[PDB]
Amino acid sequence: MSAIKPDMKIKLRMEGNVNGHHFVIDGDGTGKPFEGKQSMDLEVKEGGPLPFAFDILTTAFNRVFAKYPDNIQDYFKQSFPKGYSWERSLTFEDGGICNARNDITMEGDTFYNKVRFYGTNFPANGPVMQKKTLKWEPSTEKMYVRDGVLTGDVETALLLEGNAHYRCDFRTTYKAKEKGVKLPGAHFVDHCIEILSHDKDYNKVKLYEHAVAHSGLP
Repeated sequence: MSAIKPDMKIKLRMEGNVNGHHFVIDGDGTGKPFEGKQSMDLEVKEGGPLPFAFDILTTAFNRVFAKYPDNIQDYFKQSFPKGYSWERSLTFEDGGICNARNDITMEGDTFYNKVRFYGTNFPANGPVMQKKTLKWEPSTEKMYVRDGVLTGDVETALLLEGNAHYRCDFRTTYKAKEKGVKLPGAHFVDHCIEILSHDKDYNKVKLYEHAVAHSGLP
């Protein structure tokens, strides 16, 4: 039936640079692709303690972990075993900009993730470089096709200390490695990403995400 098992492993390395600060971060986790649920342990291996809010990274740490109903084409599960890639722009309300990419493959029971994350133009006094973020709010990703490429848009925000939000707009493009994987119709994916636990300087983080695809109806 499926290259994708009900329980899968996740292995990840991210390398990147934010405002000139270099880092390498590993991840090891598990998830339930058909339930839309994943968790992982992250550990900063180089560049810790990170001089910027860990939260900006967390959506870069795989839409295979989204619960798809039968009446929406599941591009991500159909991309396996060969896998798929994504590229994402993040634009923050104070001029901070990030570009991230993940190349996702599958070896047996495990998704492998080659993640890159680059950010620049964050103000030194802003909540990212001052580490004032608390969490991402739950969000809805709008999926559609633009110029033949599956595209997801998110308009979201980070909650900050002090009853304030910090707006970010995401655009992600998604591409199957196999030629011929059919594009889906437009739809939504509801997301909620959470840091479940952390150590003092976020050198160790446990991250969870729940995602469900839907058409806007009950």
